[PDB]
Amino acid sequence: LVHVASVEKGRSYEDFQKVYNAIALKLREDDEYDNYIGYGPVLVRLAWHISGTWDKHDNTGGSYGGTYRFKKEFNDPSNAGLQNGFKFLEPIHKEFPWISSGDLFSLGGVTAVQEMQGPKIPWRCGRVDTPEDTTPDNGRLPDADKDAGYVRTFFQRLNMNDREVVALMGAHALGKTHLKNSGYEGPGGAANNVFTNEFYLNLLNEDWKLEKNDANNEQWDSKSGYMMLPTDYSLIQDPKYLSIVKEYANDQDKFFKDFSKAFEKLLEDGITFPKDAPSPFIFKTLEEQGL
Ligand code: HEM
Ligand SMILES: Cc1csc(C)[n+]1C
Repeated sequence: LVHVASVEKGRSYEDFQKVYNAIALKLREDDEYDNYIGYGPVLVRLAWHISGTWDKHDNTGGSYGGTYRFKKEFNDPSNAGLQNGFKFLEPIHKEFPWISSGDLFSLGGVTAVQEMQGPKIPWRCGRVDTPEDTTPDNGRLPDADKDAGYVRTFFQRLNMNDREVVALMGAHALGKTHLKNSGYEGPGGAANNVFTNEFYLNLLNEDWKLEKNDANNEQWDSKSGYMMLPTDYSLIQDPKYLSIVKEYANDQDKFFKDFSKAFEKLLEDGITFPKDAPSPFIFKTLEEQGL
């Protein structure tokens, strides 16, 4: 496969900035979801799960085809709970029927991070919806019950190296795990709907205790009321990953700069951009626009 980026016919920066402004205004408004966490966390988890099916060996999966819209990917056990992020974005797709599904699912993630006080993420338009038979089979998304060796081997299929993997995993400060979705339960820190380096600081400063939860799965619990997954806890058990965790814990700006670069790379894997294509757009936040 080659997947060439094609701009939605006739659309420019200001059209996309209107879809972003509409996702951000609805984030402001539906602030009660999941005990007042808001939809920001499930929207960046939707943007990474539609991108994480990519396989570098044959160019299949990835964000291009917007295939989550199909039953097979939608009903994938690893995608339980993302139906909430889909339902949120659906009125917005009726308001802007011209934007592709992959472009909308991925911009939902960019909007959520920037509106949660994260770094600016450059975003590129051009994904094209593809047929139901291009939909990737289930089982390409990662297990939580595993170690640092599995994590490194997994992220190599998306050719993400160590620093990219540690920066990307910093998004687990956001939101929480839910027992009925994944068999895990609990938050990862205090500020779980503001984007900060808190995941790293909690992983270095809490007194973590291994326990089984109500689903019979193990997780790392702390006195404070926080939890970490086995794969999260892996980042301080591996010596290469641990020097990077310490770097981000001492420097949130370096974390922002590296998360920005890696999240964009994750959203654009498997897509060729012609050089006639527009440069990546930097969207303004509501606040920047006075809205
Ligand atoms: C080895 C990698 C990863 C594994 C095994 C993993 C696993 C999980 C699991 C089990 C949950 C809880 C789901 C639930 O019960 O609702 C979760 C939540 C979440 N994940 Fe990951 N994750 C990984 C990588 C990432 C990456 C790379 C991102 C983002 C760049 C990400 C973002 C999120 C977000 C934001 C949540 C919170 C969702 C919410 O509050 O509803 N994860 N993850
Ligand atoms: C720590 C962690 C891993 S997945 C998730 C949601 N949290 C809060």
